[PDB]
Amino acid sequence: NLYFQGMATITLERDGLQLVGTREEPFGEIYDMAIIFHGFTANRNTSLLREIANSLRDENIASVRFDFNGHGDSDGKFENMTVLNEIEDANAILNYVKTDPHVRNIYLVGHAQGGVVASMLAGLYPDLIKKVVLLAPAATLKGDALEGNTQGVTYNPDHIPDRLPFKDLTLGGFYLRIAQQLPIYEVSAQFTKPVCLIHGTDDTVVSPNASKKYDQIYQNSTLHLIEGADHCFSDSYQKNAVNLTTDFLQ
Amino acid sequence: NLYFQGMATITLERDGLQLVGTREEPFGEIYDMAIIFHGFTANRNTSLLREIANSLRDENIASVRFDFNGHGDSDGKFENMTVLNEIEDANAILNYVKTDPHVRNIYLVGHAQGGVVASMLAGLYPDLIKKVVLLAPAATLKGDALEGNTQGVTYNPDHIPDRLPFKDLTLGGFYLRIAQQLPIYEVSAQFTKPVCLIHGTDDTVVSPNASKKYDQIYQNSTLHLIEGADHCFSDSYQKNAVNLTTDFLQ
Ligand SMILES: CCOC(=O)/C=C/c1ccc(O)c(OC)c1
Ligand SMILES: CCOC(=O)/C=C/c1ccc(O)c(OC)c1
Ligand SMILES: [Cl-]
Ligand SMILES: [Cl-]
Ligand SMILES: [Cl-]
Ligand SMILES: [Cl-]
Ligand SMILES: [N+]
Ligand SMILES: [N+]
Ligand SMILES: [N+]
Ligand SMILES: [N+]
Ligand SMILES: [N+]
Ligand SMILES: [N+]
Ligand SMILES: [N+]
Ligand SMILES: [N+]
Ligand SMILES: [N+]
Ligand SMILES: [N+]
Ligand SMILES: [N+]
Ligand SMILES: [N+]
Ligand SMILES: [N+]
Ligand SMILES: [N+]
Ligand SMILES: [N+]
Ligand SMILES: [N+]
Repeated sequence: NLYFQGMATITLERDGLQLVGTREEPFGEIYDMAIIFHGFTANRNTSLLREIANSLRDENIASVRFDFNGHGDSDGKFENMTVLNEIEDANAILNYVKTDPHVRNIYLVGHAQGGVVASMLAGLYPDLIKKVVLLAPAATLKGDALEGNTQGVTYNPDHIPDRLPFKDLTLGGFYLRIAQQLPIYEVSAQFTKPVCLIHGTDDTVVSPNASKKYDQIYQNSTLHLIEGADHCFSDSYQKNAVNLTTDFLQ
Repeated sequence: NLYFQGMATITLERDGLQLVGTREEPFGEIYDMAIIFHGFTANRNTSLLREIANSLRDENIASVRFDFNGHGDSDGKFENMTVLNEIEDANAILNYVKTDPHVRNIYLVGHAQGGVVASMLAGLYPDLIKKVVLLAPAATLKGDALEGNTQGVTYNPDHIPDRLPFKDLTLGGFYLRIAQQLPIYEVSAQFTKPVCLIHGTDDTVVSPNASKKYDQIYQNSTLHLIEGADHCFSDSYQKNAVNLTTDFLQ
C-alpha cells in the first residue's frame, strides 16, 4: 500500500487447517492482485513462482502465494490432499483477497496442478475473476489416473489401493479416484474472460496437448508454446514464462 | 463382535474438523456394515435414521451414522458446509469403516442430501461399496442452484452472493456455486451394483423425479415410490421406508 511494501507472511484457515502464504505488497492505495498456485509436490516458493510474484510486484500488481494442504508449511497430510480440497483451499484464499479493500481486479495464476485448481476456481467464480494465467496446466492428471500411471507410479485404475507410495511421500487412493472423474474442462469453460496459456514444447510431465485442449474450450484464450521449454520453465525459459505472465496481467 | 454388542460414540477427524458419530455393533466375528448419511440441516439422530440403524442391528448388520460438518455435534459452521465437503466427510468415515477387520460388505444409506453424498461416494468407490439405498436423494439441489431458488429462497444464479440468509440459517455462497456444477449423475452412474431407490410421492422438497432419474442412470436399480409419503418418511411411512431399506440390505 502507501506505507508498507514488500513481503509478509499471512495465514488463513480452511476447515480447521491452517494455510500459510506469502503476500507481495506493492506501492499504491488500489491495485490488482494475483493468487498464485503451485503444482503437485511443490510449494509457494519454487523459483518460477517467486520470480512470478516479483515481476508482478515490479509492475505494481500485488500477489499472494500459499502452500496447499499437505504441502509446504501448511497443515494436513499429503495423503489426504486431492485436487478438490485444493480448490477448497483456493476458495478460502479467494475469500481473503475479495475482502481486501485495496484490491481492484483479481487474477488467477497456476502452474501444473495449480493450473487445474486455477481453471476450475475461475469456472466457479467467472463473475469475479478477471484474467487467468495457466502454465503447463495439468489436466492430463485425469487421463494419467484413468490409465493407471501417475508420474511413473502405477496401479490398476479399477482397483485403486488405499494409498500409493510416491517418492518419499504417501499418495491417497482418494486423490486418484477424484482425479479420474474431475470435471476439469466442464467447470473451467464457464469462464469466458481473458485466459493466457503457456506451455513448453519439451514438457515431458504434462503434454502440451493439455494447453491445446484448454485453447479449444475457452472462447477467449491466447496460447503460447515456448519452443524447447520444460515442465518447470527452467533455465533460459523461466524469464520467458515470467514476462508473458506479467505482460498479460497488465 | 462375538464379545461386545451395543452402541458407542465414535469421533473421527477430517481436515482438522471432528466428526461425531454413533456406531451400532451387532453379534458375530464377521458382519456387514451400513454407513447412514443424514440430510441438509438434519443430524445423525433423526427418528428415520435411528430406526434404520435399529432395524439393521436386528438383522446383525452393523451401522455408523455421523453428523456432517456444520451439523449436530460435528465441527464447523453450517455456512461453510457444502456437498463437496460432505463427500470428504463421507470418505473419512469410509476410511474408518473399510479398515475394520470384522467388516464384510459395506453399504451406503443416504437420505435427501445424504443421498447425494451416498450416490457420489458409491460412484467413486464402485469396487468397494456392495449396495446403495437412497431415500428421497436431493439430486434436485443442483437444478435448484441453477434456477436460483433453493427451498423458496431466491438469489441471482449468475451472481451468487457471499452468503444467503436462509430461514434462521445462513447458507454459504460457495455451497451454491459448487451445487450448480456438481456432477451428481455422471459420478453416481459409475456404480453398477444394486441400488434401492425410495421416494414418497408427496415429497414437496425433493421432487420424486429425482428418484425416477436415478432409476434411469443406474445399471441395476429398483424404484420404490411410496404412495403419499412425505420427504422425511414420517409416522406410518417410516416403517415402510425402513423395511425396504432393511430387506434390501439382507
Ligand atoms: C509441479 C508440477 O507437477 C504437477 O503439478 C503435476 C500435476 C500432475 C500431472 C500429472 C499427474 O498424473 C498428476 O497426478 C499426480 C498430477
Ligand atoms: C434434511 C432433509 O432434506 C435435504 O437434505 C434437502 C436438501 C436440499 C433439497 C433441495 C435444495 O434446493 C437444497 O439446497 C440446499 C437442499
Ligand atoms: Cl486416501
Ligand atoms: Cl456373537
Ligand atoms: Cl426426529
Ligand atoms: Cl416394506
Ligand atoms: N494505502
Ligand atoms: N502456491
Ligand atoms: N484395470
Ligand atoms: N476457467
Ligand atoms: N480459445
Ligand atoms: N470377534
Ligand atoms: N446431507
Ligand atoms: N438446523
Ligand atoms: N427427525
Ligand atoms: N432422516
Ligand atoms: N453458520
Ligand atoms: N452452507
Ligand atoms: N422446500
Ligand atoms: N455479490
Ligand atoms: N461460502
Ligand atoms: N460439472
